[PDB]
Amino acid sequence: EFDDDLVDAEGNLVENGGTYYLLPHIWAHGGGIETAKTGNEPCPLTVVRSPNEVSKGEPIRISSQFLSLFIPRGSLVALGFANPPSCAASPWWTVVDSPQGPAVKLSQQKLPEKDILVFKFEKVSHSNIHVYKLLYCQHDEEDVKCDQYIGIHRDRNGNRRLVVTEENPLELVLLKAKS
Repeated sequence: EFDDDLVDAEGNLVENGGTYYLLPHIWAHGGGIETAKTGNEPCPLTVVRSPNEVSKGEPIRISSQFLSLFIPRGSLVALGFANPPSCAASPWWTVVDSPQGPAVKLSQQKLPEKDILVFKFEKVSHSNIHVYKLLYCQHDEEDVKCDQYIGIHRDRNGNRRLVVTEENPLELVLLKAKS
């Protein structure tokens, strides 16, 4: 096939295992990704988008299921904070079901790879800069199916929570962070 690797905001291939800021395509739609303490959580375990348009949010490690230097765009990826809240057991995002639908969270325990290698970036056509939607990939049986998008749900407190969405998937540009 043709790998068609993920490309960062500056036109360079995304490095596998590298750290990037996950910024909105549209400048006015907020900043980078952060965490917040919501519901009955004991500590910041909810993944959210910063409301500060100038904030790059946290550096996020993007890792594929492969050893490769770059990331073919049809690859499943795990996403983790380079510097997670102290209470999370690992940096990796996971998706948790809920009365309102699947939500993106951190965990207080280490999870198996099949619970964190659950994302995929999907190229957005009609764009000059490389813009991606973020898919969530649920189990199909003995495999995985990437048929749901991640979007934003603003809660009664203003947190812009990352959750599985039906409409208005979010759109990101990946900006390499200083290491």
